[PDB]
Amino acid sequence: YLAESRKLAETKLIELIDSKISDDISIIDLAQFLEMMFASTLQNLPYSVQTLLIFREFDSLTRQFMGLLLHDTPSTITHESIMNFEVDVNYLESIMELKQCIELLKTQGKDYNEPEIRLRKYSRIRQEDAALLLSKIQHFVSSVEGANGDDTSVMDSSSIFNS
Repeated sequence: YLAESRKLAETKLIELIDSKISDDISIIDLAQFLEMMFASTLQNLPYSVQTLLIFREFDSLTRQFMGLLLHDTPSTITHESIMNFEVDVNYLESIMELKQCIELLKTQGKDYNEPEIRLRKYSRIRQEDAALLLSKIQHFVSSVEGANGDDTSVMDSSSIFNS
């Protein structure tokens, strides 16, 4: 029964601290929230299963930050904003498979191969991060400072190659 409470303990703390910090430098502050919660407090005990919660929570924060960058990206992408996603997701690649969401999207993705290679060549995350790279996020990266175009090479192959 104590094992059941330990499993449910790591479970409810996993979803708790997971969705707690679920809501650049703010993700680096979330990586500093990954410092204070995981890499300082939880690192003392778990060089184990926080190593599993490097997958079960933190690559589930690359799955969760994946789908956060893959739901529908309104205006958080540009030549600086998605370059700040390199300060978020390629900074999540600072440690070994989390180079996903800043790949093939960080440079104001609004091209045919930026959308279609945001689907087929922005991998290690889910492939919903093309419509949230060049369909919402190139009418929205085109709506962002450092615009690159609301193309149908962007929006059509981003809403088509992904979906």
